[PDB]
Order: sequence, then C-alpha cells, then structure tokens
Amino acid sequence: TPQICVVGSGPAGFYTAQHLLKHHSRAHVDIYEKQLVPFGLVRFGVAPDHPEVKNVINTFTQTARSDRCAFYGNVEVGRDVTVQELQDAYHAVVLSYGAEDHQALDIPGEELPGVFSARAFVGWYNGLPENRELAPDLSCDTAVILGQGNVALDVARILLTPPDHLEKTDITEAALGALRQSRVKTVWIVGRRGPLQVAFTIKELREMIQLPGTRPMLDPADFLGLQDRIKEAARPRKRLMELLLRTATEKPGVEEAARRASASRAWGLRFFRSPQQVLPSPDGRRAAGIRLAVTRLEGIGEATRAVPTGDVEDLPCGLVLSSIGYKSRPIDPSVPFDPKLGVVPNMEGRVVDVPGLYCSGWVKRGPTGVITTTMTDSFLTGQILLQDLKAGHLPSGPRPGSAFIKALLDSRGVWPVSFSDWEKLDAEEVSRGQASGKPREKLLDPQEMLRLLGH
Ligand SMILES: Cc1cc2nc3c(=O)[nH]c(=O)nc-3n(C[C@H](O)[C@H](O)[C@H](O)COP(=O)(O)OP(=O)(O)OC[C@H]3O[C@@H](n4cnc5c(N)ncnc54)[C@H](O)[C@@H]3O)c2cc1C
Ligand SMILES: NC(=O)c1ccc[n+]([C@@H]2O[C@H](COP(=O)([O-])OP(=O)(O)OC[C@@H]3O[C@@H](n4cnc5c(N)ncnc54)[C@H](OP(=O)(O)O)[C@@H]3O)[C@@H](O)[C@H]2O)c1
Repeated sequence: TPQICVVGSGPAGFYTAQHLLKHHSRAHVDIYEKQLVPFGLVRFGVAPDHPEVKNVINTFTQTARSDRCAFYGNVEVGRDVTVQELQDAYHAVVLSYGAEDHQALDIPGEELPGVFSARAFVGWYNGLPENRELAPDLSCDTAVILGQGNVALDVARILLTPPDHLEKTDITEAALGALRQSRVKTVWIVGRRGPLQVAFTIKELREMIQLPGTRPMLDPADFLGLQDRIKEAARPRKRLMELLLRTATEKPGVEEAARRASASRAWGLRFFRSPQQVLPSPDGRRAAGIRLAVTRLEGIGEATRAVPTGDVEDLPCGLVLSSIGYKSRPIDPSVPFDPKLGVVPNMEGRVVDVPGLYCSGWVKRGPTGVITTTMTDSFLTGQILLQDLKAGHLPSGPRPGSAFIKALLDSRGVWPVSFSDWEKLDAEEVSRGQASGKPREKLLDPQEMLRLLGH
C-alpha cells in the first residue's frame, strides 16, 4: 500500500493526486494545505467574474471524496510538520505549494498608501483571509497597473465593471461594497515593452474591449507597422495582435462611437514605460502619481528588451497595482531552493539530490502557466513518480502515512481540517449565497471559519 503525500491543495496538488489515484489502484494520497480551505488559486486567484474557470473544483472534490484520498487543511508544511517528517512517513512526497510571494517593484515610493501588488488586491476581492483588511482607497479617479499580463486585466476589469454586473458573482460582499463607492473611472495598464510583448490572452482582452460602461484608449502610434511584423506569427498570437490593432486603428461605426462617447469609464494600454518611482501627495500621506522612464526596444524576437531613453513621464493616479509576477518561497531546510528562478531545483519533477521528493505546478516550473498547463505538468510528475514507485526506487516496506503524522500533529496541538470539515463550511458559504443571489458568500474571518469548520 503505497503512501504518497502532496503539499499544497491547488490545481497541482489535486491533479497530481488525481493522476496517482487513477494509475495506481492501491496507493493512498494525503493532501496537506496551509490555508483552512482547499483549492489554492482556483478560489483565491481566478476572478469572480470567471466562474467558468473554477469548475475544476467539481473534479477536485470527487478526488477528495474518494476512499484513497484525504485532505489535511490548517497544516503549514515546514512549520507544523517538517518535510523530513513527511519523507519519513511516506514513500513519496510531492511539493505543489505554488508561488506565494509577489515580485516587488523595488522602486522608491513603493511604500506609499495606495500602492499594492495586484496579488494582494486579487486576494482581497477573492476572500483570501490574509488580505481581508487590505482596505484599498478607491476614492481616487485613476488607477495605474504595471505589467500587461492576464492578472493585470483581471484587476482592471474588476475596477471598471459596473458593480451591478458583479452582484451575482462570488466576489466578497465587502469588496463589492467598496467597489460600489469607488470613484475610479480610468485605468491605465502599463508595459515596459511594446504591443508585441503583451502577455495577456484574447479572451481577457476581448472582455476588456467589450466591457459595458467603458471605452478603450489605445494610441495608434504604438501600433505603426504591426500588421507587417505579425504576418509570420502563430495563429493565436496573430489573432490577438489583430484584435488589438483593430481596436487601436479602426474608426468605429456610429453606434459604437455613441456607446464610447457615453461611457463613464475608460481603460488604456501604455507602452514603452518602466516604473521608476511612485510620487507622493504633497503631505506624503498617499500615492499621487507614478514616474515612468521612457524606453525603447533593443534586440530581436523574444530577446527584445526595453532600454531607457533618459526621458521620463509622470502619470497622475491614486492607486498603483504592480502586476509583475511571482516567486515561490523556500519552505523548509530539507528542501533545496533556487533563489534566482524561485523554484525548487528539479529534473522533470524529481527534486535535485533528494530521493522520494518530487514537485509539481508553479513551484516546479516557475509561475507562468494557466490551470491546464499546471494539469498536464502535474501529470508528467505523476508519471515519473509512479514509474519510480513501480520500479522499486522508493523505500521498500510499509510507511505509515497519516497514522504517524497525525500522532505528531495530535501532540503538537495542530488540528487539521479534514475534507468533511471543509464540506461543512462549503455548505454554509453556499447556503449564505442563496439569500443574496450569489454562488456563495465566502467566510473571511479565520475564527468564524474555524467555528463553521467544526473547530
Ligand atoms: C490572479 C490569478 C488569476 C488566475 N486566473 C486564471 C484563470 O483565469 N485561468 C487559468 O487557467 N489560470 C489562472 N491562473 C493560473 C492558476 O492560478 C495557476 O495555474 C494554478 O493555480 C497554479 O497551481 P499550483 O497548484 O501550482 O499553485 P496554487 O494554486 O497557488 O496552489 C498552491 C497551494 O499550496 C498551498 N500551500 C502554500 N504553502 C504551503 C505550505 N507551506 N504547506 C501546505 N500548503 C501550502 C497554498 O495555500 C495553495 O492552496 C491565475 C493565477 C493568478 C495569480
Ligand atoms: N485566463 C487565463 O488564461 C489566465 C487568467 C489569469 C492569470 N493567468 C496566468 O497566471 C500566470 C501569471 O500571471 P501574471 O499576469 O502576473 O504575469 P505574466 O503573465 O508573466 O505577465 C506579467 C509581467 O509583468 C512584466 N514585468 C516584470 N517585471 C516588471 C517590472 N519590474 N516592471 C514592469 N513590468 C515588469 C512583464 O513584462 P515584460 O513581458 O516586458 O517583461 C510581464 O508583462 C500567467 O501565466 C497568466 O496567463 C492566466
């Protein structure tokens, strides 16, 4: 009876577990999670207006309800239980704990009230307990987001959607309340490079262009000569660039021109600008602008980089969201960690020089794929692990699994959240959603969550 444990209950943990249970009829999989609840970024990252994307929870739930899978929330691996303890109890351990850090801007002014990582702002409207008191000040009229990735688009879309259109989503009631009072009418999404280097994808770009109550602000000068350079581009890329190009250069029909003229909000893309400094209000109590270094591109293809021209531009704004990526964080002394790539060093999921220890998802590859990328990547890890298990490369003999770990946790005063505990809070969140017409109303207070969890 093979005992495997998974550290992290987001898409990598669940798809790794799912692959292991499907391809090995005896193996048992225990999934550990630091938060009180499961699902990682499916619950706390994916936007409330992308409910479609969260449907993978239904298959995670079937896996968690099966006889050979168990969930242990409220357990911080590296703190409540060490990786070495897990290695001693299981035949194999998979690190699937994501990239829990935001990359900082590393610029002056970054400490002013009104500056946040997009991550934190997302965690706030998605009910991540640690961001429940973020209390972003939306009394300003312009927000600036740095980074032109899908995350940037999510934050801009939430800031500009007519609040009534988010009423029936699972957005927190607190964030929706704040959004109803927001004075933000303009959002600029600023990239260091040009149009050809944007990192967002077409579904999200179209959602922005078509967002009711808004008009797009693209400078055609940013796109001169684009059709020409995208003629040998890959189909998806080319389609995206053509959608951007049209939005920037086609004069709209009479109806769309009217709709754009009556719009109360606007969003735009700014290119060739890198963040140099957040500017304070005269009294230093808030952000009042962002100083951007003008840049120009040098290099060919993917090797192209922005290099400063020496010119600067100041752009007034009261909200600055850095949406420039992530880094995983080390978890425990027994786990190698590369501070540079911000990943656990590994060879196709096998952690370097640590027999029995594997990894999957963002902590394995770096923070850049969508859920399906994470899924097929977790499957690759799952294949190598199971081939190692079958081959007899992991310790021979019994391995106690949770029997041993719970006894440690029992003594240490740590009471894990089982999946059935979670099911109780899920029912409560869902029922609370019934009265208000939402999918659920997430509990944010850890104390109240613990009570509703049966703790
Ligand atoms: C804002 C945002 C929006 C996104 N939107 C989409 C989208 O619309 N569509 C899409 O396909 N993809 C989207 N993605 C991509 C998707 O979030 C990632 O592909 C996926 O979540 C990565 O999976 P993961 O399991 O590696 O990491 P995560 O989902 O982060 O999960 C890691 C898990 O490990 C837990 N953990 C961390 N430390 C510990 C510890 N010490 N002990 C135990 N457990 C621990 C974390 O709490 C978490 O639950 C988005 C990402 C972000 C940031
Ligand atoms: N629906 C979906 O499919 C979906 C939805 C949401 C999120 N996601 C995913 O989640 C993953 C991570 O997302 P992400 O948006 O945070 O990052 P990302 O996709 O990698 O893009 C963000 C980056 O910020 C920029 N950047 C980095 N450092 C910078 C700096 N110091 N100053 C200015 N700009 C800087 C990079 O610009 P440069 O390119 O020029 O260097 C790039 O735009 C992605 O794979 C994204 O697709 C997917």
